[PDB]
Amino acid sequence: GLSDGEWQQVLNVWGKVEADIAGHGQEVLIRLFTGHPETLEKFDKFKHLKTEAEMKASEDLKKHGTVVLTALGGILKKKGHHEAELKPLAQSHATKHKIPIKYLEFISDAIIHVLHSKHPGDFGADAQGAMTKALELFRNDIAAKYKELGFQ
Ligand SMILES: O=N[O-]
Ligand SMILES: O=N[O-]
Repeated sequence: GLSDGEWQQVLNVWGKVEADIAGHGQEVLIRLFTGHPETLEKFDKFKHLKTEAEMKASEDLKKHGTVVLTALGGILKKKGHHEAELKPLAQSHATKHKIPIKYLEFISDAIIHVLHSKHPGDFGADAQGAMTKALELFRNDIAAKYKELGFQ
């Protein structure tokens, strides 16, 4: 688990994200897709985006970033008590979207990069550690559901 002080750091920086969830969402997915191009292949609706300029010009990419981070926000605010969210999210990501755990790691790393890039004053090393733990917790619980399913 995280401590109370770690949860508070996580949700304090998350409050900054919420000022422009859509801009954050866009930068997170651009960082993901450019850093790890295999991840883009999982999204039929984004495979036509070749260049970073195309990704940045895509309103649908921006929309999807908003949807992803808003879902992630909901999870974070449960402070680990996220069984109701995490069961169906694991089931869709394992079964419908065929998303390896490693890609969850990649997007967590993209989030940490973007939050550090935009909020260094609320995202010093300790707060970065706490966000990395919160994202590790969610990934770790999703992994158990992947294992249950035999994916793969
Ligand atoms: O669409 N999940 O990023
Ligand atoms: O990031 N506020 O310095």
